[PDB]
Amino acid sequence: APDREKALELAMAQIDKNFGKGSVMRLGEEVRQPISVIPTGSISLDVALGIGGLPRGRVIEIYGPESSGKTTVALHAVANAQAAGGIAAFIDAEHALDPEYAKKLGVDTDSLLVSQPDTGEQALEIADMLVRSGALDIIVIDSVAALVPRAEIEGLQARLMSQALRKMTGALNNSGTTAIFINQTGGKALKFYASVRLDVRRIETLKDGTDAVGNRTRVKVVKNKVSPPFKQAEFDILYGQGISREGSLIDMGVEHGFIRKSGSWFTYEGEQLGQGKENARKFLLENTDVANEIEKKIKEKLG
Ligand SMILES: Nc1ncnc2c1ncn2[C@@H]1O[C@H](COP(=O)(O)OP(=O)(O)O)[C@@H](O)[C@H]1O
Repeated sequence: APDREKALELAMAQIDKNFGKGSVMRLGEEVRQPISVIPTGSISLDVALGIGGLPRGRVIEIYGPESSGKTTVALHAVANAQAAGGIAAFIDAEHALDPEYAKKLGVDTDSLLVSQPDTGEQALEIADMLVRSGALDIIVIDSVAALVPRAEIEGLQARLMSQALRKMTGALNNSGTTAIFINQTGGKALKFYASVRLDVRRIETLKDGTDAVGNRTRVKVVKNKVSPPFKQAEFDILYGQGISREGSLIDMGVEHGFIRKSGSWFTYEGEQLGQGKENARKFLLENTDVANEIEKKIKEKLG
């Protein structure tokens, strides 16, 4: 009975040694637990990431059809690792950032390092030597696609990446700076260097009695080298306001039973919150105490 597995692990064990950590996993393991991670503003996605947030030191890829949430998740990423001392750098190539928004989310823009490169090449160096300073915690490159090499501006892209990614995946691992890339093209590279790959797509248009409060987004963790992959999460994005914390709690809060649905009436053990997800949201919105409790308990029911 044991000889079988008693060898799988001897093997499986040397596999890690020779190649890494998450080289060979059990989609069922609760395994590991690092003390470095950046929340993403979605408890739903954090437990989905398996480590409660984006691993620091790794390269992260977040792709999906336009207007489905990538950058929103990224700005929060920033918001967090920034509220926690470290600073973030944003290498712009799309030229479509809205600070008033990045701000609401929680970014301290006035102290955010933005760079508007000219070549896709110049961009990866500014991003390279910048990460080497060992100062940035998180850096985000907006659009793996908008990174044209000098030639085209004056095949070579997926090389530009290949090149840059090797020379850059290195430092990152020393530096400890986690890096984010937004996609929709030069793939291959990133599709491998990535330690984590999030697939973000929009599932519904959040109706709010009126016409719309936001969008229900779904993320699928297609690649996870820091824990088991394939787990997925969904959350809401309120038009110009961001990933609804609270709303993320109702859902997580009932899919774990700390919140009961007695027929559209969300109740938190005994006492009611409201009637209609958006109403209970409201309750949670203006009730931080109770809120933090669910989060707290939700957070203790998992890790
Ligand atoms: N400045 C803004 N004002 C209002 N809503 C915004 C703003 N920026 C982003 N959003 C919301 O984010 C959604 C798309 O996410 P981002 O805008 O994250 O796109 P990606 O999904 O990054 O293209 C939009 O449909 C919208 O609901």
